Amino acid sequence: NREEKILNREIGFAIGMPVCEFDMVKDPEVQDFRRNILNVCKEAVDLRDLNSPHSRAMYVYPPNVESSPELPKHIYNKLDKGQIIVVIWVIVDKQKYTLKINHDCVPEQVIAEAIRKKTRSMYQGKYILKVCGCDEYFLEKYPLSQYKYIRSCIMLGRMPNLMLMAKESLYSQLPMDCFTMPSYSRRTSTKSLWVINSALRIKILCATYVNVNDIDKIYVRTGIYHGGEPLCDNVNTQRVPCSNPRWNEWLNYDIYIPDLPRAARLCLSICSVEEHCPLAWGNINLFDYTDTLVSGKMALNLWPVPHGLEDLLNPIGVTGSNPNKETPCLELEFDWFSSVVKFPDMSVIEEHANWSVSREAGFSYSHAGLSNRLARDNELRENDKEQLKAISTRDPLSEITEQEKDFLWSHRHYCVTIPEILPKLLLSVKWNSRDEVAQMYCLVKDWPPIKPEQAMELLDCNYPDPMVRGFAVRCLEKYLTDDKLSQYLIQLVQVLKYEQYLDNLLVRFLLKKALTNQRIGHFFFWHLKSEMHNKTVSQRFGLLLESYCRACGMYLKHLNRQVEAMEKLINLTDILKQEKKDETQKVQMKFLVEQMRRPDFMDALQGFLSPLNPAHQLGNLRLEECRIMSSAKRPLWLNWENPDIMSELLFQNNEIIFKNGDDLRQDMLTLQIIRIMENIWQNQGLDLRMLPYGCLSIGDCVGLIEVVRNSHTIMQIQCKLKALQFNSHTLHQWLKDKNKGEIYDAAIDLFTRSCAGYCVATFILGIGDRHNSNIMVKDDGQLFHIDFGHFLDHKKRERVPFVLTQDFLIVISKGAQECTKTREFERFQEMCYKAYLAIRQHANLFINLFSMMLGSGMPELQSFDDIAYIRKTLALDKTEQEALEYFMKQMNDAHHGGWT
Ligand SMILES: CCn1c(-c2cnc(C)nc2)nc2c(-c3ccc4c(c3)[C@](C)(Cc3ccccc3)C(=O)N4)ncnc21
Repeated sequence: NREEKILNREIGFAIGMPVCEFDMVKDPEVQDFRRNILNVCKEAVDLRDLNSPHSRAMYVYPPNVESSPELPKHIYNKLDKGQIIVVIWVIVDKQKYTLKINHDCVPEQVIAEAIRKKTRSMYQGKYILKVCGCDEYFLEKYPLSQYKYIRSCIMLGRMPNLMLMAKESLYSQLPMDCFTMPSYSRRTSTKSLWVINSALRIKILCATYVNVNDIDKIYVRTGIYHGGEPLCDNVNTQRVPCSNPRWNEWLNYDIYIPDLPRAARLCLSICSVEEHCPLAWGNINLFDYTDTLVSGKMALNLWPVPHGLEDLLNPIGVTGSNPNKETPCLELEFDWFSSVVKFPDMSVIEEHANWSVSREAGFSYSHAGLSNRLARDNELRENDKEQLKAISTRDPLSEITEQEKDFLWSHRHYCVTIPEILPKLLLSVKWNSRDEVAQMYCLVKDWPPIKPEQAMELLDCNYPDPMVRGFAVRCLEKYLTDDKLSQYLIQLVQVLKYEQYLDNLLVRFLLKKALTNQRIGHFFFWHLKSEMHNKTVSQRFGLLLESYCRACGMYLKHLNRQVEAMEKLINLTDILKQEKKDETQKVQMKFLVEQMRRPDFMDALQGFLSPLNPAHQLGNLRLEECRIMSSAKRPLWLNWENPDIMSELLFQNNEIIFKNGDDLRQDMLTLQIIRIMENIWQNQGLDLRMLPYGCLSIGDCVGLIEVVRNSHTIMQIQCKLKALQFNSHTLHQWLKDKNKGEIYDAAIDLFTRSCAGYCVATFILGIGDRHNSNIMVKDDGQLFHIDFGHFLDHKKRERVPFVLTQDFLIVISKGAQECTKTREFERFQEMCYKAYLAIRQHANLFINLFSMMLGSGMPELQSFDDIAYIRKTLALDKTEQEALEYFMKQMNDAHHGGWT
């Protein structure tokens, strides 16, 4: 118990709330989650001790690898006859050995060649390869070029520097995990829903804590929903004065109880009124986590309305009671049937489905004629098959008419042969019919596997059914690589919020992965931790974090170092940002330096892992290199030395901007999308180099941004001394001065290509207007953008954010005055055309990634109408050639010529 108490304190520190707060929660779903989730913890720990110590090292230092071993053409073409030059260092004093080897050599073979080289100058299974300058290892027998560091080196024409290291020197530094099961580990009739012959009704008793002025009459609005879809008409109570909110009114709903789907929810509000306004809203699950239909009395504390939403109900909103109990509390009563009513078992559901299928297969021509949702097997023509195929290739937010829905449902057995149509078929199901839903379940049960990218759609707010979501998860388990899981983790974390219950298949999958791959676990922790201030999710996220922190092993202690460092920076910046706001930069800096040198602060702010990338060790702070930036919120530009033995080879100092006051969630999302765009272009042989620098939200409007070394804003360059006297050639002159001689062409090429990428990316995403201060350029010509605080339809009709002025065209056309009518500009135009269509071809991915972020509280991504902006910029309703022409016209109009 002494050890457990010490652990609980550590967990409490990591999560920002004491573990005893979870102990006090009475709700049995909460206590069941805490206990039942521990088998995932056990399973993970068993995987980590399977082939110890290798398996422990693989957890801590997983291979940082691309999904596909196979290289593109333009990557392979960088290799000298499929061979790579690599430098292998040995500590003995630092001895480099330069090897020329085949790109697809395994680490063991590379090590052998390094020893063979060292031999000539005058075994293999005792060593491992480490990347020089950071804590990344090549512990697994992949092709060398599949490691991302290696593939990145080949792309950029940089020399790979790897360090030879004894296995036992690594293994020795990996403490043993001793996972201990916590204390909490040790802990009428029953009738089917389908037997209850009755309509649905619910009683609204009264509201308490209804405090108001403006407001005159009020009523309780209600509705039965499956996701965002109504299952019957809404039902209002009688009108009442706000000074006495009592209704005592049974509402009757147009739905039979046996037809209630598993994820059916009651969505209600309190409204004032003719102009109607909702004062407070709340949703609840009609079945609980044990499959029991709610019965008896219930008190629901309601939530405040968010501005932007003016609709009367909020079915997309969170489900469950407000934790703040000093809020409008509506009391409700459900119907009682002398018995516990439970949702039926799968065997009962399957039997019903088989009964229906058998029944339908016997239907005559004339019977089938009675409903467009019925078809006969023989009738299915090739023309119907083509129409189905055509419906399947439409994007996720393309409308499916009622006629198409009937059509899809009637040909649901054929839809099995085109399994990517599943999302469209599922939205065609009558979710208020048990006859249809039972058959949908049996189709889902045996549905062929779909790609993870397609499966992820089925985890958004449009697909609440647990069988559909379970199918989605099975697809990720079979087909989602750790690489792609890392890439889509932000979205996968967000869709946890749409789960009806704490314990579910998705959260079990994510937790297992977080606890078997520490690179995943790190960001899993930080994405959860960053929203613990949000009361609509803090319980779910807090309990999930608890379960992670109990089983993640030694990394908990490293996370607590990061948490303490961030907490010290939050505290310092809060003080600057309140007590010294008015003071000069000089005095603020004097205060900051004095506070950071206090030995407790100094120890907390040095010697820990970068939250932006835990492969990067942050050593001693260089206070002389730190500064408070001019910007409004007083961001800290911070500089630590990299204490790696071979830091000189990667970077000697790690520079991070810490910012306390701005919401960084949209930048973080935009940077993720840019990286995904870049990856699509690279995999297609289209080499447009982007710069998706690190950005991590760590809390409520607090986060970290990776500094891009040796870069400058456009303004600085064209400022020089010089505005009325600005000259279009100044930027070209700068780059040229920086790239004299044989390299000039490489710099112009890099500028051109990077420019094309950002032109296309920013137009597609509707990013905030570009100007000379939020466009930056590196010495080598790489152009990139910063500050992605705005996106999509943020103006309110499609803007062009990145207007190529004469400055940029002059660089592209190598100094020529008439730069719009040149060869270089034509090749640049061609790059933009290819990039644009390449993204159009992957439009469903981008739509789905945005759809998964809808239930986040990001101000410019509130509904599917915001996402519709992308449908416009990618011209998805148009033809591919019509889309090209549309893109050309937007560029043409914005540039006043050039694009035709
Ligand atoms: C890639 C991320 N990144 C950002 C950035 C910030 N905020 C958001 C939301 N996004 C991106 N700024 C970045 C800067 C940068 C910004 C402003 C600026 C300078 C550098 C200098 C040149 C140097 C300086 C002086 C005093 C204090 C600090 C720096 C200067 O005088 N003003 N350099 C690299 N990378 C950046």
